[PDB]
Amino acid sequence: SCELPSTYRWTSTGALAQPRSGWVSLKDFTVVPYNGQHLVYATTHDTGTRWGSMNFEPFGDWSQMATARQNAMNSPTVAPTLFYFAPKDIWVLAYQWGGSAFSYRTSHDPTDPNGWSSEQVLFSGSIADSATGPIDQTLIGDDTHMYLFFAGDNGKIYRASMPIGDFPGSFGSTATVVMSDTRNNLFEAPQVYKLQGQNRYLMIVEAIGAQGQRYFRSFTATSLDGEWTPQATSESNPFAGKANSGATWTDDISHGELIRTTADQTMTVDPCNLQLLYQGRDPGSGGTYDLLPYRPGLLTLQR
Ligand SMILES: O[C@@H]1[C@@H](O)[C@H](O[C@@H]2CO[C@@H](O[C@@H]3CO[C@@H](O[C@@H]4CO[C@@H](O)[C@H](O)[C@H]4O)[C@H](O)[C@H]3O)[C@H](O)[C@H]2O)OC[C@H]1O
Ligand SMILES: [Ca+2]
Ligand SMILES: [K+]
Repeated sequence: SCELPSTYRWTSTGALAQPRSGWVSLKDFTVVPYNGQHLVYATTHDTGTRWGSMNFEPFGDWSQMATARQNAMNSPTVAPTLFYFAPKDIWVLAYQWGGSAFSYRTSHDPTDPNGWSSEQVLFSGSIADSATGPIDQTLIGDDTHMYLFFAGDNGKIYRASMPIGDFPGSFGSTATVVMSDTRNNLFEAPQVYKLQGQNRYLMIVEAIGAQGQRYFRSFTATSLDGEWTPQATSESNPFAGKANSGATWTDDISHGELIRTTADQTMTVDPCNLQLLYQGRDPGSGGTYDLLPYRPGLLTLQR
């Protein structure tokens, strides 16, 4: 195995796909391996006010993301988390802005954008001092428990848990704060992973830098119910950001996901081959947040 570096150095692609006509952005990627291909769901925004979601047809290599058919979902699953819940042999798509704080649906065929079950409650809690409410869930399981982590655009990261045999189901209405900082330092888009070959878990969180540029900070833990330790936690020393991305097509390195070695709920990633599918936007872009022209990019860690 390969230890996480204390200084990350990446190289980047440019934008890997453009939104199909009618959408201004592709955002908040979730991605699994599927039958030897990449299966990606994403948030969309249209040219008016509508948040939506989509998947890409499975594609074999990252050059094929640009040509993969983009399939709209009839019922949106904004800021989605996709995984295979192996203990009950069912796929799960979790998301926000349905009927409760967080929702999920299930399927046996995650390539079908419109093949998901009816909406179920994932979380029904509220949080304090948040303009948005709970946002950007991520889920991960260990041997005995499933965990829900989320943010609130408020400087806090929250955790709920349930015995793994009780999942899929609702985590209830309460959560535990596991980290807090100034609003901009722990802002949104948390993602939690288990590192292959190591007794260690990795959390990355999106932050807002001094001039508004998005970047990620990282933290580690040795158990998912334990405490989190800063691993790379500033704009000049980030997990991934303009300081170290190798990207100039974007300054932002924002809401996305690490490439995983498995689709299942363990969220396992290979520390020897870390890659981040992120959302970025042209540095000249501006105006109202919801219309910003985000697109996917991929970072590959140098070792
Ligand atoms: O009922 C649902 C609505 O609540 C939901 O509203 C969206 C809620 O999320 C909003 O996106 C948040 C908003 O702002 C971004 O952060 C700002 C970035 O610029 C900074 O200068 C500023 O300080 C920050 O606050 C944050 O990144 C983003 O996640 C979105 O604007 C609302 O449209 O819409 C769906 C309904 O079903
Ligand atoms: Ca996410
Ligand atoms: K967002």
